[PDB]
Amino acid sequence: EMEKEFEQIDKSGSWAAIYQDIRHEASDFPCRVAKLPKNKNRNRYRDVSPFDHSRIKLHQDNDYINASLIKMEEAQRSYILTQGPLPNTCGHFWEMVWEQKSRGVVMLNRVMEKGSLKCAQYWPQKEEKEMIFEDTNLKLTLISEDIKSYYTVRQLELENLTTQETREILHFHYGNWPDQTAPESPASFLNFLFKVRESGSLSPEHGPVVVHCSAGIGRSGTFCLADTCLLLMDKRKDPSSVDIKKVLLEMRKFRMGLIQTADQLRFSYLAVIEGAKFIMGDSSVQDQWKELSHED
Ligand SMILES: [Mg+2]
Ligand SMILES: [Mg+2]
Repeated sequence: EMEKEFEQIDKSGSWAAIYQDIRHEASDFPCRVAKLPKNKNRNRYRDVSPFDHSRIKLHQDNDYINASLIKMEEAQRSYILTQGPLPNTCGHFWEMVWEQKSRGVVMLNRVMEKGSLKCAQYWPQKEEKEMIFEDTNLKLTLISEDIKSYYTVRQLELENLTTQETREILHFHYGNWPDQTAPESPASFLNFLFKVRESGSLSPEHGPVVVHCSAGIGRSGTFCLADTCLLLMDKRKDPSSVDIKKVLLEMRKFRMGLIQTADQLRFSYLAVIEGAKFIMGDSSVQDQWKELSHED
C-alpha cells in the first residue's frame, strides 16, 4: 500500500535513497532535434530537452518546441509538459496550444522567481492590451481573471487570425510554489488541482492540458504525477492498486527529469494519499481543502 510504504520510508529516513533509485532507473532516449544548432535559442536550459519520440511538433518551417506529450495509456489522460516560453518562443507556445486543441494551461511558477526571469510574459496582463504573435498569426486577449490568495484563474481568448476561429483558454496560475521545495500543504495543492479538474480542462474531448513551470519537469512533474495517480485509483475505485514509483518511471519515459527532488517525491505521496479521501467518496474533504487553503 502507498500509505504503508510512505510511513516506512519516512521513519527510515530513506527519501533520498528512494529518489536516487528512480533517477538511476529512469529511461534515456535521444534528444537529437532539441540539440540541433538551429534550436539552441529555443531551449531555456541546456540540460532539459524533450525526447525525440515524444516531442510536440509544430505544424507550421522549424517544427521544434521544448515540449513533450506525456501519454498515460492506462489512466487515459495526456499532458503536454513544456518549459516556460522564452521571448522568441511565445508564438510557438500558442501555436502548440492551438494545434493540439488544448483548453487549459497550468502555470506553476511566477515570471520572476529567485531574482531571475523564469518565463516570458506570454499572456496579456490587461484586457485592453491584447497580444498578437505575428510569426504565427495568433491573437490573444485577456477576458477576465479571478485572483485568489495563492493562485489566479484567467479566461483568455485565442484567435486564429487566418480563419477567425476563436477558442476560450483557461489559465491556472499557481502563485506560491517555489521550485525544489514542496507546496505549503497538500490541501492547497489539491484545492488547486481540483480547480483545474473542475474546469473541464482535463476532459478527453479537449487536447492535452499544457503544464509548465520554468523547466517543465520539477513542479510540473509533481502536478501530473499526483493527478495521474488519483485518476488511476478513481478508475479502479482501488487506492491499493497504485504504485507511485512505477507511475513516475512511466511518466519519465516521455520526458526526462520529472520530479527534481526527494522532497517533491515525498510530497507527491502526501498529496495522493490525502486526495484518495475524496476519490473514495468523502466529497466533503474538498471543502476542508478549500478552508485550509485560505483562498479568500
Ligand atoms: Mg479574438
Ligand atoms: Mg480555425
